[PDB]
Amino acid sequence: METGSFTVKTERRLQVLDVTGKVEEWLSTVGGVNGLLVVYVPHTTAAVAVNEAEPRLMEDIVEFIRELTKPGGPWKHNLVDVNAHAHLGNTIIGDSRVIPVVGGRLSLGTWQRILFVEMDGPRERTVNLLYLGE
Amino acid sequence: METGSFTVKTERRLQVLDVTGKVEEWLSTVGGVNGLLVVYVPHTTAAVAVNEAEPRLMEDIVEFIRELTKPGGPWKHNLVDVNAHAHLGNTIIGDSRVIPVVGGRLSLGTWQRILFVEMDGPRERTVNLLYLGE
Amino acid sequence: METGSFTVKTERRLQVLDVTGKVEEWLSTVGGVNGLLVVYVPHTTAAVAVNEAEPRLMEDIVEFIRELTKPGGPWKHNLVDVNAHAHLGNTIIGDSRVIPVVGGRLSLGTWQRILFVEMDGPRERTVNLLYLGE
Repeated sequence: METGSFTVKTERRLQVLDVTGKVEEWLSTVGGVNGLLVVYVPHTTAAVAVNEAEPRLMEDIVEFIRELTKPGGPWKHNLVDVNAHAHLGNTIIGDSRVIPVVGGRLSLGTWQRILFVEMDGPRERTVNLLYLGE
Repeated sequence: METGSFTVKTERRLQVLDVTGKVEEWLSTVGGVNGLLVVYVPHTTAAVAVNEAEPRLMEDIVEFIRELTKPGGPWKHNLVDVNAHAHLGNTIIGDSRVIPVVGGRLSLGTWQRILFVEMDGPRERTVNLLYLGE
Repeated sequence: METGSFTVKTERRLQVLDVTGKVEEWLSTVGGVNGLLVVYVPHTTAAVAVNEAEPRLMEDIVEFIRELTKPGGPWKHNLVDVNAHAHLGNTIIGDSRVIPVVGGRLSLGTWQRILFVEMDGPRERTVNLLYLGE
């Protein structure tokens, strides 16, 4: 298997970023033909999702997250830190995605993209990558 | 590895369908004994989950989704299209699931089933399948 | 591949438990160096997530879940059983996680931990484990 990573500099507290490009980069630096790619982040207050990188939708995702997780809301973790909402967002969005690579083609749908979801920015974040296959 | 897919015709805007049968089908057409199966959909407005295929629960799942994602709600993606809620549902449900295959047995729990979650139907949808192992 | 499991005795209806220790245990009983570990639960009313095992945060996670899934709320599954909320929580948290093992190191972030999320306790639950690699 092959293994790699790249950084993602986020600019806002909540922000969705399309990192598909960097993933494919690494992936071609590996030249995998048939196998699985695992995209994952080692952060508990950031997540990764797969969906459409349409600007307005990306705004909606942040607002959707803000609504459900309540940044600054009545969370007991507030006694300890101020990012409770980010941890909560991470738990129902997820921190890793498995993506098949078939015949050299990263198996994403026509409108699917790899989105880094920052919930405690601005920070210099990391995305780790693992390729398992031929 | 082996690779396959099947279509799923959805009938309603929001609908949960049990597609366990078709997955096992393909899986036996492959005869995998020990390995991993990846069930994933290339759609950004549909998802896949694993849970109980009880009729009333399946209704509840749609209502749960409707409540959190607000179809037709105040989403900026509305300027572009009318399925913002579906994209949102997809992000916290997920578009792929990894399921171990051990000793020829698809490793699902007694009450676990593979559910296709349509949020922008009626459409002719696709489920892709990947088997990696011996 | 290697395969294993361990039980998790939950004490409350909703409860988050850090089971990282037991996973690493098994993992060393296997001595994997490079590969993937799949942590998954065969339950439809329990889930697994990866995040920080801070006590107050863990309380917040349960309250967050309680808020979104409404235990005892107006769910049609209520005609059949009383755990509708748990099924709902399971669908947007997930029942399996893939974790890379690189150079003998379980690839979790500094503050990431494997959390069992019980939503229909108290019960004697199971976590299944699969290691695929060298």
